[PDB]
Amino acid sequence: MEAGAVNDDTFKNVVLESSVPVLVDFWAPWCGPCRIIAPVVDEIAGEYKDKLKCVKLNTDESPNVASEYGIRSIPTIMVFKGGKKCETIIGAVPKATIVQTVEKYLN
Repeated sequence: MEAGAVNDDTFKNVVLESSVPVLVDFWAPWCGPCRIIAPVVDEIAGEYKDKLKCVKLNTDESPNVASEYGIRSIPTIMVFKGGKKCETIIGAVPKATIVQTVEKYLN
């Protein structure tokens, strides 16, 4: 469903403690590719209603988890299936590829 926003605090709830899948985009305002991909991230997440809890994590404001996971370059779109991580996409992508990539993990 539509992509939410997270930070260190909320991430715990919205991601680690999630029931349904999650798609967290580690972004930042300086991250040009992240910004132009974000609409794509959202609309795809809209298509994947109910299950795909899409979200956006500000990497500058929430470096914490980025450091824990080992992330720096962004966009870094991590996938979770139920609390725990499953996959991760890095860099800009064409929507068709994103869609397919999501589908093979979800449906």
